[PDB]
Amino acid sequence: NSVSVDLPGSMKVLVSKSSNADGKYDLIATVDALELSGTSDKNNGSGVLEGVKADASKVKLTISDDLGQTTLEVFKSDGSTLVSKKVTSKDKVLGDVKFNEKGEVSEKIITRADGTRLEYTGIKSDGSGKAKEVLKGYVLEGTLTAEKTTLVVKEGTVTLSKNISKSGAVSVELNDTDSSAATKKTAAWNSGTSTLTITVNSKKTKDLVFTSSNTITVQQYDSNGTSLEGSAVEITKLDEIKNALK
Repeated sequence: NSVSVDLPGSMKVLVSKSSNADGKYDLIATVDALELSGTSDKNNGSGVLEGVKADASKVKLTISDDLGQTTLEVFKSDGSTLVSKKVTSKDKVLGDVKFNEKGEVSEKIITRADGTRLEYTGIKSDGSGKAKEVLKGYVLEGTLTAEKTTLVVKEGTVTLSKNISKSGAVSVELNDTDSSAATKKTAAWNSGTSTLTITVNSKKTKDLVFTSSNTITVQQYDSNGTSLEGSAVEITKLDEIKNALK
């Protein structure tokens, strides 16, 4: 009969127990009440399945050879133009992409393995658009260009900018329009530790760490401005980032 195989993207495929005269395996999947079917030259669940939506949209599910990746695509009725593409990679990261009527990317939502998200919307032909980072407890808003995502938090005369390069590298900067050397914040970015050190009046005041866990922590310096004190506190809401910039 058939063997149920577990797939990335919360899907399952049934694969025939044995091959056919061409040596090929039959594949069957149900994706949100839509029946897909296909044939594969592998025996493990990998290969291509196809179906048709009630509105005649073509649907294709492609399972990579090692079962690490799935790609669920919807096309126009002639199968020529993409409508949407959902890719779950072997690190369980999800890419959810919408296309315009010309088959060009117009929206991309990336869901990280921890559930945080990058939301790119209104994407134009130059790769520019609106950007949103959805974190645990708060959201960061900004813009996308082909060079970088820039997310901005403003508090008083201070503007904090989180940059994510097109290659995924994070840098952070801080700009203050405050004129008084007594109150004005400046900041230095340490790329090796993903840490922004803020200074007021030639004394370090706090370290903002932008962690690999997609959180932000804040830790104060002692009143001298030289050593850290206490321990870093994880930001849980947008108000607490704002407080760090006061």
